[PDB]
Amino acid sequence: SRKKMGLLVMAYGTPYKEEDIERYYTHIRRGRKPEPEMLQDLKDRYEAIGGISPLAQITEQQAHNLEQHLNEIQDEITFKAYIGLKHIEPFIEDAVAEMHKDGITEAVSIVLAPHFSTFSVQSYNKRAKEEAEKLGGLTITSVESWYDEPKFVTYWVDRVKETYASMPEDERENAMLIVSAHSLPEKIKEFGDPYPDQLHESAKLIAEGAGVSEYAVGWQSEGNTPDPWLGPDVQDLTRDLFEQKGYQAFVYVPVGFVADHLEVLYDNDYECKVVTDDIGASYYRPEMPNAKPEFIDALATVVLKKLGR
Ligand SMILES: [Zn+2]
Repeated sequence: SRKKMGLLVMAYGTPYKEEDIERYYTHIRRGRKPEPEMLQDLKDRYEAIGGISPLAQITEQQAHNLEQHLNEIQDEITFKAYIGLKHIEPFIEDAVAEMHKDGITEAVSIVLAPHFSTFSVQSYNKRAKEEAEKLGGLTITSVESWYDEPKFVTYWVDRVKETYASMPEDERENAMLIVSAHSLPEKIKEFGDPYPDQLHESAKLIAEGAGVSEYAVGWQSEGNTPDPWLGPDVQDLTRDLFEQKGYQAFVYVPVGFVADHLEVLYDNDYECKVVTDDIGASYYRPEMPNAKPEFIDALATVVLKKLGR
C-alpha cells in the first residue's frame, strides 16, 4: 500500500583511499593536478586525522540510517536512498540515472549541508533535476536549506550546553563561541546569495538556545583563487578576538559541516588548535552530527516537512 520514492542524499564526496587524493583534488581544482608537494602534504593531513576510509563512510551511514528511519517513522511511503556526490563517484548524475533504471519515478532530495548557497546546493539540485529531465519519467523535489529545522538547532544547542557545562568556572565565564561554515567567494553577493545570512542566523539560533551571550560568526577552509573569499577566517577571528578581550577558551561549532571530515578534523581540530594553543586558550569543538540518531531524526523531519507530511 506504500508509495515508492527515491531518497537522493547529495554531498560533496570524499576519497575512499589514499590513492584517490590526486583525482579528488584535481577534480576540486577544476582540472589542475596538485603539485607533488601538495600531494604529499595532503596525504599527511589525512594520515594525521586518522586515515581516509572512515570519512567517505559517514555519508554512507548517514544516507542509510535516514533511509531506514524515514521508513519506520511513517507508513505511507517506502524510501530507497541514493548517494549523489560532487567530486567523486558516484556522481549526482550517476545516482539519478540509477534511480531511473531502478524504476523510481518520484524522488525527494536533500544535501548534507544545512545552509543554501548558489555555489553548492542550488547546483547539486539543478544538476539532479537536469539529469532527470534528460532521462524523463522522473521528478525530484529538492530541499534547499534546513539549517533552521528546530531539531537540528536543538542538536547543536545541547552539545554546546554540555561543552560549557564541562568547563571550569573561570573558563565558563570567559569563553567565546565560534560558529562557522565552509568559506565561499564573496562574488556570490552578486546574486543575493542567502548563504552568509543563513550562517549568521544559525549562529544566533544556537547561541540563543544554549544561553550564550558571547559568540562570533566566522568562515574556514577557503580555497585558492585570485578573487576574495568570505571572511574572516576562523584562525584570524580567534587570534583577533583573543587580542581584544582575552577569552580563556574557545568553542568551535562548524555548523556548516555534518561530520568528521578533513575540514573539521584538520582545519578545526588542528589549525584552530594551533592558534588557541599559541595564545594559551582552551580548545573545544563539540561532537559533529555524523550518523547519530538525534541528527537522523532531524533530517528525517526536514524531508517529511518538504513532502507535506
Ligand atoms: Zn574545501
